[PDB]
Amino acid sequence: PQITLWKRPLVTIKIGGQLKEALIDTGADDTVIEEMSLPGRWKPKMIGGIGGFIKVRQYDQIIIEIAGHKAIGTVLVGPTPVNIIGRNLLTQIGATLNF
Amino acid sequence: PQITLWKRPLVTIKIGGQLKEALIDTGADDTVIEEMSLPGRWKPKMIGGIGGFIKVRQYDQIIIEIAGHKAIGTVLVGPTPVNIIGRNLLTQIGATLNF
Ligand SMILES: CC(C)(C)NC(=O)[C@@H]1CN(Cc2cccnc2)CCN1C[C@@H](O)C[C@@H](Cc1ccccc1)C(=O)N[C@H]1c2ccccc2C[C@H]1O
Repeated sequence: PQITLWKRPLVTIKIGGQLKEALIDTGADDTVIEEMSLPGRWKPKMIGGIGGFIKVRQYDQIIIEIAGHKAIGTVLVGPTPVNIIGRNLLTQIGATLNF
Repeated sequence: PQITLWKRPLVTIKIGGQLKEALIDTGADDTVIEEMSLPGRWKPKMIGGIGGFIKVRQYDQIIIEIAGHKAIGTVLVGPTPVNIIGRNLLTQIGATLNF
C-alpha cells in the first residue's frame, strides 16, 4: 500500500489481543503505545519527545500486526496521546519513504 | 529517492540560504527548525508532542529546499531537539509512505 501525508498516516494495529489505531512515524526511533495492561516482565525507561521526557514501561519481543504485516520487537507503554509505530518496527514491515 | 528506515531519515535542507540537516518525520504535523535567524515576519505559536509543549516562532510562506525538492510553506523556529520536516512540507514535495 501507499499512504499519502495530507492527514495523519493512521493504520489499524493488533497488539496484546486488541485492535488499535496507530500513527506511522518515521521520526520516531521507538514504538510507543497508549497505556494498556500487557503481560509479563518489563523494564523502566524514559524517552524524549519534542517537549521533554516521559516515563514508559519497556516490553521486549512483543508481536504487533501493522496493517496486516507482523513485526516483533520492543514496545514502550505509557501515557502517550497517540499510538506511535516507530522505525524499530517499520523496518520489519518493509516501509519506505518515497519522493 | 526511496528511503529505508534502518537509520534516522536525515536529509539536507536549505532555509534562509543556509544548509542544515533535518529529520523526515511523518508523525509531525508541522515543520520545526532549531533556533536561527530567518528573514520574514513571524508570530508566536505553541506546538506539542511527547513530553509537552514548546514555544516557537511561526514564519509563513518560507522557501525551503528539502533533499533538492522545493517547498514554500510554514516553518516554525524554536527549541526543538532536532530539525523536523513534517507533513505540511512533505506533502509539497510529494512524499508518500509505502509498504
Ligand atoms: C519515540 C518518540 C515517540 C518519543 N519520539 C519522538 O517523539 C520524536 C522525538 N524527536 C526529538 C528527539 C528527542 C530526544 C532525542 N532524540 C530526538 C523528534 C521527533 N519525534 C517524533 C514525532 O513524530 C512524534 C510526534 C508524536 C505526536 C503525534 C501527534 C500528536 C502528539 C504527539 C510529535 O511530536 N508530533 C508533533 C509535532 C512535531 C513537530 C512539529 C509539530 C508537531 C505537532 C505534533 O504532530
